[PDB]
Amino acid sequence: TNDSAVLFYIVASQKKLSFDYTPNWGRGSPNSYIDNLTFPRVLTNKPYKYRVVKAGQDLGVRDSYSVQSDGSQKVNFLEYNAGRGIADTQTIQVYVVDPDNGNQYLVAQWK
Amino acid sequence: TNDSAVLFYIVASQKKLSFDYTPNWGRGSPNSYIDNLTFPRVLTNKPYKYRVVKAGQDLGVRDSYSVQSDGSQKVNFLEYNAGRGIADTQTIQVYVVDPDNGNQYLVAQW
Amino acid sequence: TNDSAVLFYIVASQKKLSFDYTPNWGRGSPNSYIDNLTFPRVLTNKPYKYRVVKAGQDLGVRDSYSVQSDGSQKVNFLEYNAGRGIADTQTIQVYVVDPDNGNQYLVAQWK
Amino acid sequence: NDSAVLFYIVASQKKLSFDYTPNWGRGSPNSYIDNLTFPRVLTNKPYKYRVVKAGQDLGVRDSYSVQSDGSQKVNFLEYNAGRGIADTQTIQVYVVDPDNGNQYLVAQWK
Repeated sequence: TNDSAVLFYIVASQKKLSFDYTPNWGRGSPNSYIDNLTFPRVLTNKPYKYRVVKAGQDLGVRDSYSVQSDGSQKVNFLEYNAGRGIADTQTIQVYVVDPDNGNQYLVAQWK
Repeated sequence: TNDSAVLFYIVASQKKLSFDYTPNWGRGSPNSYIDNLTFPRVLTNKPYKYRVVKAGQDLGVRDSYSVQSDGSQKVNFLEYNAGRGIADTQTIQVYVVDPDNGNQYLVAQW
Repeated sequence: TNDSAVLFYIVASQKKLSFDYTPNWGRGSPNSYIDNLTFPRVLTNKPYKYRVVKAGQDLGVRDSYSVQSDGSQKVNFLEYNAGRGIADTQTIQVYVVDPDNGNQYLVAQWK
Repeated sequence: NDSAVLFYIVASQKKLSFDYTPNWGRGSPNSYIDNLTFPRVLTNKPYKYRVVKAGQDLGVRDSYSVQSDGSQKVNFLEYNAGRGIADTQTIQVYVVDPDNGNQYLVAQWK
C-alpha cells in the first residue's frame, strides 16, 4: 500500500503533471435529484469521453463538454438519462473511456 | 520508456506473478472465420468476465468458461455473435472486466 | 505503449495530484559551476531525501531543505560537495530517497 | 485496488512470470543468514543487488548466474567479507535498475 514507485514513474515519465478528479455533484431543482458531475482539473493528454452507469444500468457514452479555462470538465447526466437527472437514492458510476484502446477507468461513484 | 519501477512495485505487493495473454485465435469451418480466443495462463485473483467488440460494435459481456487445469481460458465468440464467427476482415477487441469496479482493460485485438 | 491505466490508477488512489519536477539548475560564481537544483512543485506526501552522484561518484544522501511556500524545493550541491559547486563539465544525477523503504528514483540528470 | 496496474503489465508484455518470494539460507551456526534465493527473477535486464546490513550500506556486487530453474541467489558472504549476517541485524536487498540507477527493495529481514 505504498505506491511511491508508481508516483515517481509518472514523475519521470511526464516531468510536469497536475490533475484533480474530486467529485462535485450538482443537484437539481428538486434537490433529491443529482443532475451533473464536475471535475476541477481533468487530464487533457487525450480526448476522453465518459460513460455513466445508473444503478447498474449502462447509460452509454456521449460527447464530452469542452474543458473550460480553469481546467474543469463537467458531465451532464441529463445528456445520458433522457433529459432527467438521477435520483440520489440510486448509485451512479462514471468511467473515463480511453479513446486509444477503449479501456475504462472508474473516476467517480455516488452512494 | 522504462517501466521497471512498475514491475518492481508489483513485485513488492505480490512477490509471485505468472500470466500469459498471448492471443490464440482459433479459425472456423471456412478458414476466414475467427471462432474463438484462448489465453494460455490468465490472471485468477478475481472472477473476470470478457467483453467483445466487433468492428466498433459492442457484443456485450457473457458468462466465462472455466479456467482450465493448465491455467488456460477460452473466449468463444460464437457465444457473443449469436453462434457465428467473425470474418478476418472485421476488427475484434476483447476486454477484461474487473468485477470490483467495472473497469475494462483490452487484452486482445485482431 | 500507453500508460493511461497507470495515470487513472493514481486518480483512483489519490483524487488530487500535482507536481512539477522540471529541472531549474542554478549556476555559480563562475558561470560553469552548477551549485543547486530547484524543482517547482515537489511531492509532499513524505519528507523525501536526495542523493546526488557527481560523475558516477556517490556524494551521499542529505536532509532536504524545507518545501517552500510555492511548493518548490531546492537541493544545494554545496552541502554534498564539501562547500564547492560541481563543474558543469561533469554529469550529475539526483535521486529521491523514499524514507520508508529506502528506494531511490531518478528525478533529474545533467549533461 | 491495483488491477489497473496489473493489466498494464499484461498489455505491455503479453507473457511474463516472476517470483521474488524470499528463500533465506541459514549458516553453520543457525543464528546466521548466509544468502537469499529468489525462485524466478526478472531477466529483461542484468540486475544487480545492493545489501544494507543494519543501516550499513555494503555496496553492490556482480550478480550470480541465473540458474536453470530461473532462480538467482544473493550471497551475503560476498558482501560481508566472507561472513554471514547475524539474524539479530536488519538486512535490506535492493534491485539496481542498470538503466537509470534506481533502487527498489525486494527483500527485508526482521
